[PDB]
Amino acid sequence: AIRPTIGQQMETGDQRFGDLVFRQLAPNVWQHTSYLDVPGFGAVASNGLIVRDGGRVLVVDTAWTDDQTAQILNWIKQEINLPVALAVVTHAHQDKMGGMDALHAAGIATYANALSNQLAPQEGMVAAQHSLTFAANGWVEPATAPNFGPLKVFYPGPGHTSDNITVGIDGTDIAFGGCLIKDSKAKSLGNLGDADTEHYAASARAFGAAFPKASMIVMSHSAPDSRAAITHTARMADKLR
Ligand SMILES: CC1(C)S[C@H]([C@H](NC(=O)[C@H](N)c2ccccc2)C(=O)O)N[C@H]1C(=O)O
Repeated sequence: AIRPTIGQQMETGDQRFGDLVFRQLAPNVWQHTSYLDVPGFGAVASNGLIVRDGGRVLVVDTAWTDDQTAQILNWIKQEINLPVALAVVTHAHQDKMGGMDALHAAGIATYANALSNQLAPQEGMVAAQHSLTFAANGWVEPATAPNFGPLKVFYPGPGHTSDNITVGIDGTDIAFGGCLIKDSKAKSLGNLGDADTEHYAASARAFGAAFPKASMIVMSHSAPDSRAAITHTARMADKLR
């Protein structure tokens, strides 16, 4: 088993595949988990999603690296055997966009916040091939997110980064907060180096209001949690201002 220094541990319901871990969350949704080995510190887990939508699959976030992201595509090929139509990546940091080149080599259409694509070169990332844009209330402009099936993309405002986006899975009670949301038992909001400490609390709450009936909150570095992940994150963020 993989025992990361940071990130959730393995429990019943987890499938080890190569260097990665997969967990079924719903009949059509799986969480992918990949691990960055930090020398002298140990492994840091990062989570994303895989969603089946009829005869195709949709991905949220890459793994940390190209090779790990290729392993995600191999797991999808083995376990689902349907083509990946597109991937949405949730901001320009390594845990979310480190594996773009693997997606592109596979011919998968990639989407990110226009701002994430603009920041990518400055963050040592490769931009997605398509840019999402957002309304004044945070909802994605639908013309920029064609054929997204159940993925409902919401920009909650600046928080963990200025470009962080979130994704609800329509037809389920699952919503994905990425690195913006930490779990209900977290001590810290994680890396605040690129964070907006003034607006973080409002952005966390806006995510909760965007998906008000999501009962399972998925996030980058903990196991899926209740809505208390959202409220606890917001309460921690209240202390930043
Ligand atoms: C788990 C993290 C504390 S690190 C990760 C991200 N950092 C990276 O992807 C870095 N490339 C990195 C550097 C050193 C060690 C691990 C990751 C960030 O800055 O938000 N997301 C952070 C977070 O979600 O709070």
